[PDB]
Amino acid sequence: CGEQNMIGMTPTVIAVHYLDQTEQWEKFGLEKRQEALELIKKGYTQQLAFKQPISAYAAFNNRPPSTWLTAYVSRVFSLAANLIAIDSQVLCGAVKWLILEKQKPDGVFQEDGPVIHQEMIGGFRNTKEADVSLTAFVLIALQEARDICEGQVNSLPGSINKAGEYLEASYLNLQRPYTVAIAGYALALMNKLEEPYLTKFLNTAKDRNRWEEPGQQLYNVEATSYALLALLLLKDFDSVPPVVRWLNDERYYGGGYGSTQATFMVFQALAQYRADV
Amino acid sequence: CGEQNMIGMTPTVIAVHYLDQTEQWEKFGLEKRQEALELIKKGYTQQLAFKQPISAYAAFNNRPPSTWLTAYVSRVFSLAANLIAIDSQVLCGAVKWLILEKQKPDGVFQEDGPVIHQEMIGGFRNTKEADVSLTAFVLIALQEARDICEGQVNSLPGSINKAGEYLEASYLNLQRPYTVAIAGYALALMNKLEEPYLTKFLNTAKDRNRWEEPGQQLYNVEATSYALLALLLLKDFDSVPPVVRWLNDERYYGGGYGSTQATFMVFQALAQYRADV
Repeated sequence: CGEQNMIGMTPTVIAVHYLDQTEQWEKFGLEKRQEALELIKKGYTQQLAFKQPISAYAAFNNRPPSTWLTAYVSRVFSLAANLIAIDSQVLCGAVKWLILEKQKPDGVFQEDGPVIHQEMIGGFRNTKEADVSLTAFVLIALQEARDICEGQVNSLPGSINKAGEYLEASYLNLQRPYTVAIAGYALALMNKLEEPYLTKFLNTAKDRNRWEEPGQQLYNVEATSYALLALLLLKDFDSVPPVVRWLNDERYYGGGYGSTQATFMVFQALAQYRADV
Repeated sequence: CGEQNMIGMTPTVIAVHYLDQTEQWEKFGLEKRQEALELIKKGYTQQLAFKQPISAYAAFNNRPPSTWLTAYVSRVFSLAANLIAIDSQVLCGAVKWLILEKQKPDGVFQEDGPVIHQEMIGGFRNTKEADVSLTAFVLIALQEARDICEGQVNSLPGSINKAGEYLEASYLNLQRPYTVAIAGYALALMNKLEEPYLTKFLNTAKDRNRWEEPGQQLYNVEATSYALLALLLLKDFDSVPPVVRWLNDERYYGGGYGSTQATFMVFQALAQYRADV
């Protein structure tokens, strides 16, 4: 089904990205990379079977589309476009649908068809501050789709800016570390993570190494990974080592029930850290 | 298919085991355990669809059975029998088939139907010393099946001892750290890891923290995890901390292409370490 395929695909996509960006295939085995790529190609192809005529996705072709899932497909495909051949008409069709059907005038993205596999959406599963969680998530996916799709979808910069302005308007009153972290990264992507929003972002971390909610280990890995990406964009390299250390000590249970966002984000964030430093 | 289902199942089975044995659900979220169990039940049920009338397994019901895969199903089901209800007639039927069809008079187990997914078998994929790799692997699976199956299959102790005597006969001449590690654990399970075999086992490790082959990160996590289980059986607690530290620093890429044995074994070994110490 169209959700599980993305669950299945995620760890290998982001493992190949990480090994590539950190240049760590000698220890891993460079002869292993091509078989990993073949698995990513199979995942891509299988996912196309769940693309609806609208270019959006759901678990089944008969199920009404998920905003979240469509944006996750955009997130994964955008990154995977550097590993395997991906049809921009498929990727950018999903982008177009997100903006033209699911974004409200205030910039918020709405989910009309929640995913079945609620464990694959990370901290968004806690519905507190959900309009921020989802709008930040979709904004980041759209930002990641810009390289390929900004030319094909000229509604894309305006949609990003509107989502970003919503997040700015919402940021100082957020109570969740998860939301301060993911929206923090969304704001940093548009160079809006400045005072007074920056104090809010930094003050929310504990022991200057994590953005933590109680009893939510995998949400916290995911949140802290978004925070790390923001600190890197800020070029705040003084603040990075404790965050990297904490992340490397965490169990994230890749391939395990509920680990999809934690897996994607920890490896994305740790790869960027080596790239940058 | 019957291989991929086991690939899919593995991380959650061993995550639940690990969280249980180390009593770490408060930080993880105890409300998450029942949904994980439902996924394990679905994996079990789906695997039964690939049980052939012989009680052995292959990727497809039309494919001749794999010795390796059947033994892996025995390994996973034996451990999972403590988490979900498993039909002993299914588990012990597989045990019986392994012993009555695939074990030679010298104690070695033979693979007549290699798995398609060669990435899921860990260091056995390197075919050097393969009769030891496979015989140790199957011996360990059979040992793990004893709680449930020794009463149902009274050929089981003799089969274990014969495999163990083969490993003893083969041990001092092994050249691979992988094989010294997995066969080391097999020998320790039968209290045969004594001199001169013990010197061989210990001398093969590097920096008293790992059993390493070049360019094979995931084989090395798997091997070192088997080594850790052996050191624990030896009650050699002086030798354990460096091995635990090294394992906790490794990337094992759970859910990623080629990670199945590394995922099962690292969490099995780290759970036993907390149990024991």
